[PDB]
Amino acid sequence: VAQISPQYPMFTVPLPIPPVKQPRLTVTNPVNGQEIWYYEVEIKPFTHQVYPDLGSADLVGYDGMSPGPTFQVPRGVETVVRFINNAEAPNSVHLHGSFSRAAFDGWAEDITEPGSFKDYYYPNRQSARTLWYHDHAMHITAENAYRGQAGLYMLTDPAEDALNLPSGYGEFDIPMILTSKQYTANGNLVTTNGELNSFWGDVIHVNGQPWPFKNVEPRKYRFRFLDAAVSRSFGLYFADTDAIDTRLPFKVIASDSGLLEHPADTSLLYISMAERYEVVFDFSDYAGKTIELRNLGGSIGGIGTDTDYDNTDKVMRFVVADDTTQPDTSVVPANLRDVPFPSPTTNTPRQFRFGRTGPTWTINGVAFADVQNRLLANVPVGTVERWELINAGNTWTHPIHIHLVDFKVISRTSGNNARTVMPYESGLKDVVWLGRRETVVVEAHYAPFPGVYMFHCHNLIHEDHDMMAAFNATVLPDYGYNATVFVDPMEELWQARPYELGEFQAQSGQFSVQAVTERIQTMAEYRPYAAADE
Ligand SMILES: *[C@@H]1O[C@H](CO)[C@@H](O[C@@H]2O[C@H](CO)[C@@H](O[C@@H]3O[C@H](CO)[C@@H](O)[C@H](O[C@H]4O[C@H](CO)[C@@H](O)[C@H](O)[C@@H]4O)[C@@H]3O)[C@H](O)[C@H]2NC(C)=O)[C@H](O)[C@H]1NC(C)=O
Ligand SMILES: *[C@@H]1O[C@H](CO)[C@@H](O[C@@H]2O[C@H](CO)[C@@H](O)[C@H](O)[C@H]2NC(C)=O)[C@H](O)[C@H]1NC(C)=O
Ligand SMILES: [Cu+2]
Ligand SMILES: [Cu+2]
Ligand SMILES: [Cu+2]
Ligand SMILES: [Cu+2]
Repeated sequence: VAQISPQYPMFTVPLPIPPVKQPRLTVTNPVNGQEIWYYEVEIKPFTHQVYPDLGSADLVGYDGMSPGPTFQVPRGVETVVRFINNAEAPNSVHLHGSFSRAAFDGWAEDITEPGSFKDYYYPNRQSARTLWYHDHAMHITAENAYRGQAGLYMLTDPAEDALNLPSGYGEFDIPMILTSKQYTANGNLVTTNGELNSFWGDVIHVNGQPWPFKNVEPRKYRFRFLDAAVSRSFGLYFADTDAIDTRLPFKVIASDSGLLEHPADTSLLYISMAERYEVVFDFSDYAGKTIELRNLGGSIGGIGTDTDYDNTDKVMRFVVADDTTQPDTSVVPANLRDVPFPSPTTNTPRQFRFGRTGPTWTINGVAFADVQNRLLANVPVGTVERWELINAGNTWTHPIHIHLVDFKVISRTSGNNARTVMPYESGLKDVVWLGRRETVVVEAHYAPFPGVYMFHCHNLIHEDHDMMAAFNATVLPDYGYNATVFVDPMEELWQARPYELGEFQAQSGQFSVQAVTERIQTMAEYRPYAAADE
């Protein structure tokens, strides 16, 4: 249907690459003698001229940019990130794809008010994967993500580096953060505030830029796709501009949780909110061509309900040179890794229905605001469970996400007989798309940390109103590991703390080297991640 946002100069601005975030300090962990990387991120308002010939857009971002800066962290290095709110609304940071302790996971009520900060302690022990960090503040997650609070966090492993996949952040390893927004006639953002169904957006962005282009060489590139949109799901394909309907083959190498067992030969990639898929595209057969990255219409080929607009079939263009300046020394091995699947279980799947209760998006008829009723599952730590995720609706779709865990997709049924499990769903994931009338069974090891964790739809409008609940990964009282201080996301020890802006700007007082060092060493003594050792 007709674009609402102003006409945009399509494919004229280069694809921006978010800069890599550098830690301020390293602190010796007195428990293990290892260095903890300490980072400071300032959440603040800024403006950005998205439309060349109109006014600016008002944004609020990590370090006053959108997307947020990219973290690049090796497995085995613990990090602490001081997320400092210097904005106008509260925040809660979640590292999506990290088995963080409950009080470092971005529990929706575990907020930082403007003029406060929270220290988040991350383990960085899981399989190499594309994580992302984004806002999770109760009721305002959609608008906080939409106005710019999302960034990438790449967990690296030299074992993955030895596969010789296309490499170098911003060279042949390219972040592809997809959003879908709407703009006013003067080039400001249309707010998601007041939307209670879905905010589709009519302007497609990659790394914060509407409809960009990139100059590429005729060789293989790693693309790290993330759907960071509020409500738009995508069916991605690549096409020569000389045959814009003919899909070109590519390989999917990784899902949310890390590498597939084998690359999946693909010409169409379904990706819904919060899904990461890493793709290798080989431009070598397309020297001197223009390859358009496009998006399936028809509400993602009858799987979704998303509105299509005039230009939401277009994502970006790749202008391919006639030859490479350096040899392509990259490869996509037929065997990528042994995926660490959980044990199969014979236990009766739990059932969760994602539907509506009057006007509210609910799980089993419950809204996250309803403290009394929102704790829908108690699961002993170390248990494997199958969850049957049911979308009985034909007029909504729900990408479902479970915190803490990686899961295997066991089965999909479609009441429209549309599809089953996709080949790129063969590995481990943490989001799965319930298309129209879809039921998906996932199987997950509820390990290794006890605590209260969220699961929800990652359509942020649904999530905000109010399609989110909690599970408690439980332990017996003789279980050690300081569990009494790490099970409760609201534990006073880990709460946000007020700061003076001068202190921050001068790196004095509680931002002195002494104060940060004492704080992180005290945190480290509690040994939050010890139960994941080996
Ligand atoms: C999510 O799961 C966690 C467990 O993984 C759970 O935390 C547990 O809460 C229980 C119950 O509150 C705690 O056990 C209590 O400990 C205190 C202090 O030592 C005791 O006073 C309590 O004794 C009561 O129960 C006794 C019966 O055995 C009675 O004799 C007595 O009258 C008391 O009423 C009780 O044992 C336990 O320490 C925690 N466990 C951990 C590891 O923190 C948490 O509550 C769950 N979250 C939610 C929201 O459900
Ligand atoms: C649980 O957390 C406590 C508190 O940080 C840890 O105890 C500290 O350990 C070091 C080394 O023995 C001492 O120097 C500190 O004084 C301790 N503080 C207190 C008051 O005990 C404890 O080691 C942690 N336990 C586990 C199992 O991780
Ligand atoms: Cu998320
Ligand atoms: Cu998450
Ligand atoms: Cu939903
Ligand atoms: Cu979440």
